[PDB]
Amino acid sequence: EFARPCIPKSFGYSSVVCVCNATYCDSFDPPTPALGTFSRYESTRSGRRMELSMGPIQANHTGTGLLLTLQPEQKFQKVKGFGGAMTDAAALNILALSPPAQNLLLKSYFSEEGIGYNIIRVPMASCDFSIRTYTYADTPDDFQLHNFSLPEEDTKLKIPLIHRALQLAQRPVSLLASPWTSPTWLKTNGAVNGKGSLKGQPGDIYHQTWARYFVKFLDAYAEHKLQFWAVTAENEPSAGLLSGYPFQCLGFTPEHQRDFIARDLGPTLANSTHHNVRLLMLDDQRLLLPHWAKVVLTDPEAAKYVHGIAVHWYLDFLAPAKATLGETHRLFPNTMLFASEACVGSKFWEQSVRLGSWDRGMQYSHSIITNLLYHVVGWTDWNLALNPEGGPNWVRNFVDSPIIVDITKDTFYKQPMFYHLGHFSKFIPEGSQRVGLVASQKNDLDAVALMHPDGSAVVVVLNRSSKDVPLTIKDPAVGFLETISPGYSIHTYLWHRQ
Ligand SMILES: *[C@@H]1O[C@H](CO)[C@@H](O[C@@H]2O[C@H](CO)[C@@H](O[C@@H]3O[C@H](CO)[C@@H](O)[C@H](O)[C@@H]3O)[C@H](O)[C@H]2NC(C)=O)[C@H](O[C@@H]2O[C@@H](C)[C@@H](O)[C@@H](O)[C@@H]2O)[C@H]1NC(C)=O
Ligand SMILES: CCCCCCCCCN1C[C@H](O)[C@@H](O)[C@H](O)[C@H]1CO
Repeated sequence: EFARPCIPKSFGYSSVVCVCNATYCDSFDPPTPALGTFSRYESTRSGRRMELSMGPIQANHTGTGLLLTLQPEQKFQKVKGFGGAMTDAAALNILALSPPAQNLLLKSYFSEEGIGYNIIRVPMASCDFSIRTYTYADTPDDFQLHNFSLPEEDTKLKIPLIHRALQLAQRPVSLLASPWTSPTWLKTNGAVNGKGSLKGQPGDIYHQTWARYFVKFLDAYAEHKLQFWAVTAENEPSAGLLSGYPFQCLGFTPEHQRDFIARDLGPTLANSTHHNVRLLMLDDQRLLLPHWAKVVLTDPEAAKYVHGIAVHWYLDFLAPAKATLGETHRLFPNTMLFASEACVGSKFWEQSVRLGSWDRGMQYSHSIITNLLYHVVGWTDWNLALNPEGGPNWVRNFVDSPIIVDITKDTFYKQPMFYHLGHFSKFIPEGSQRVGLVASQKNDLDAVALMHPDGSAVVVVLNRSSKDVPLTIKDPAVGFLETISPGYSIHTYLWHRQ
């Protein structure tokens, strides 16, 4: 409960990382405020890291500058929350630190003294961010799944770390499970990767067996006293449609997904002790919307089992939000939209890890604001931690992560992505509702307004431009916040409307 500042370090990129070790990590002062004043948290490319300041709320405003007006009566989605993924690679990196440094990393993410993550994505067995290739049922032709078992990657690594995150967290934490591959003996191609789907057709022994695997997985985590909020129907089902797909995948067309959900996965979950665990469909690029939503959700047998739609961010440049997220929401407003995976550095021409990249931070916060403005209820980072190479990864498919672990130094680095994510996760608890926010003029800022469950306000303002922008936020209940959005900054504004 002590403020400790960022120990900045440059690696020659646009901004700094914050250096943490066994005895030091940047942290916040204890809560907290007074009515008629606002709190501002600010992070800048120049090096400010979620720094707290306060200001007055005035009764009047005059000027022709930018005005952002809250519309608290204009109510949209409730927020599920924010988090990242406990992959094999993340677990290995976290556990490579000395235990005191491990605790500071886990606190950064999961503690109220950090950034208040309340979501953890858990791969069901191996993915690219694994050093070995395994499923939970590798013994061939085990249709009864008698040899389904959790290996050490779960029992020694992932599960104990998840328990530690839960113990650190004040907020209830939600777990999300997603599979990459089924056992190879359930697959047309008999391999964890490449083009291939489940054998046969939905409703059959292979599909009933795969659905039961999900139940066995939830059974096995429940033995270790962990319960899931949600599962996805498959990670990136389109990937297994692609010739030579280089790592674990399982192909589904949207019709295949529809019918597997309707016949096997939905009923098998609903008839299990795990009937309250929610099912998210898609878990793939938003350009697949609204088409995938139409195929799955217009079939009433599938629709009755689908709680929400999971999206990944990787091809967002191909997929304007209004045409995809917006249209899906219009058509299916009762089916929540959830961002389930994102990372920078995964394009083949990109440097995997750019320590201290401001651009990569702005990419996260711009995606988050844009998602929230188009009805999305949560946003989930990929690997919680990686090494300086962006690994480990058995196919060398290295990417970036908000926290980079340097084993030889018993050190970890919090990147601008961490702080950009924290501008949301720390200040937007589960149950917050996105409300209206209108601009008086054309502007280059990204901004979103939400209402906390206690009625207080939160506004995030991202300035991706080089230019300082003075501005005023109007709340009809309280008054005006006179402020400024510096070039290359992100601010979170908090105030009580009491
Ligand atoms: C873990 O990370 C912390 C924070 O960076 C390290 O503590 C810091 O160590 C610095 C020295 O490396 C201290 O800096 C300086 O102060 C002196 C005299 O006042 C100046 O002349 C000098 O040029 C530096 O600016 C800094 O005060 C200290 N910060 C805190 C809050 O403790 C820590 O280093 C380890 O502990 C410190 C107290 C020293 O004993 C270090 O020699 C020692 O390495 C980091 N841990 C490790 C293992 O690197
Ligand atoms: C073939 C066309 C390329 C389209 C881009 C799709 C990129 C997906 C990125 N990918 C998602 C998977 O869920 C993770 O397992 C993987 O680590 C991550 C980054 O490669």
